[PDB]
Amino acid sequence: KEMPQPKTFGELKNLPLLNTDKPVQALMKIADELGEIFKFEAPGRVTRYLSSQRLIKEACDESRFDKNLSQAPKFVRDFAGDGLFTSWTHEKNWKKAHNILLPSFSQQAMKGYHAMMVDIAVQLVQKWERLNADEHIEVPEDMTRLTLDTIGLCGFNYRFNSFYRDQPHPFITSMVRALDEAMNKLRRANPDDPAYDENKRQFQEDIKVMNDLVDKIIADRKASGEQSDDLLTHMLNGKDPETGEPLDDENIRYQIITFLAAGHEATSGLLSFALYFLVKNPHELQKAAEEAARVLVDPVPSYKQVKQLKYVGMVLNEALRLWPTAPAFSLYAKEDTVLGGEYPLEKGDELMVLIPQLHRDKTIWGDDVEEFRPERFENPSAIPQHAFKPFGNGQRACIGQQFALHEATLVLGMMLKHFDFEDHTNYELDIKETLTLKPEGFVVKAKSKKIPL
Ligand code: HEM
Ligand SMILES: NCCc1c[nH]c2ccc(O)cc12
Ligand SMILES: [Mg+2]
Repeated sequence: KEMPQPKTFGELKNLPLLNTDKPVQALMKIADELGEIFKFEAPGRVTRYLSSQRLIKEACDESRFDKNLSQAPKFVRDFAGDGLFTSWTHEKNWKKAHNILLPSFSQQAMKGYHAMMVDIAVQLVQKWERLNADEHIEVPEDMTRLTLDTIGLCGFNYRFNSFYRDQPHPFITSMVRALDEAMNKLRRANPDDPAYDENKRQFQEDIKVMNDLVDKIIADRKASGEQSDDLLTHMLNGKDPETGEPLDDENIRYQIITFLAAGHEATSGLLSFALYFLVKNPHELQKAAEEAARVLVDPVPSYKQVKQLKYVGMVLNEALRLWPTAPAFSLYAKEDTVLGGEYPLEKGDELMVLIPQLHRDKTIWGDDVEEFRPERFENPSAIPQHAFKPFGNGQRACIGQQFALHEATLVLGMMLKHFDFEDHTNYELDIKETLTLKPEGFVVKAKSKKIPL
């Protein structure tokens, strides 16, 4: 076919379509209107947005397509360097670091991070137990406090002490502002305007704040010789089985900045959406709370108890199906190739997988795609290959997936064990877009079940 394309803006082509606070949500509406594929042009560039399982299962063939770094990740590369997320597959440091790090991210490795994840989860539950009668919880704010502190603790045994603050640790402040600079740089008139030189000055300082802290922690760890249960230990001790080389100190720094920058926000938004869906769906909240109570029988949850929260696991997947918090990923064609038997591609052509649309493909999931039904995930095996990709694809898939889901299942499990929730404001979903998705303004009241930690 000749591909559908959304409205244009003279020489700017489709570009001003992404000049909005909600670009992915804009793209979903365009996908609904145009179908499983549309072209998108900007000055100097072109990509094609894929929304069907039919086409995306082809895009996910690693023999034909590789990971593309799109403009946002290209700018995040300014501070995360050749860390795993912002490396190209063909860069030596990508495969090196992937080989070294994969065993530290396995489901088995979650046993060793568990105690540290509990440490922060306990701080979350204690915070809520200590709220007064007419106070409420700011959900994405508390989730992001928890996930930042959890990754800091497991990543490099550093305590950001986010539950002790209204203004985050200076590293967090600089990171979130660096992520913001990378995102705002996408929408800029003439990016070289002298009104942005402050933004530039600020970005360079934020990079410095981040490298100085992480470089110093690596330095102190090497000097102390201490062996902890964190990823920094694993990285200073590890050797690539392939090259036989260890990561160098710079690369280790970039990995740590990556884990923090890439991991915190999608995990925090997953938890937020999942609590949003349960408060809007009381029969499913009861099924999840009933499991938490039947399963988490000890003052603090064990790793094996977390693995047993099946229904919580299914809630988390259904939240990821509706609102995958890292909503898109980009590929390039390794060679000329014909997509779907219909769309000829040239070597280097880019594709964008629009994950929220994939997950609403009625031919896969049925007609009820907007409904929240954890039971869709009751059996792992019934879901067709490439139909559910909130963690992307293949060897460039999320190395943090077992970590995110262990973290999310543990904390959602404890939250449902410890409190009844009330959607006291009848909150209207408002999805804010940064690098990730979250429900902005989502607030609840919790009433303690008065169960000891
Ligand atoms: C629910 C939470 C998460 C979601 C939805 C998510 C999603 C994703 C997706 C879609 C990608 C592929 C990006 C691409 O193709 O360009 C990815 C890659 C990656 N993720 Fe996650 N992620 C999450 C949590 C985490 C956490 C907790 C960590 C680390 C602690 C993490 C670390 C990374 C890294 C390093 C990569 C790059 C992997 C590579 O290419 O070798 N993520 N993630
Ligand atoms: N681990 C995921 C880092 C991340 C944050 N936001 C995202 C948006 C798209 C994507 O492919 C990836 C991301
Ligand atoms: Mg229902």
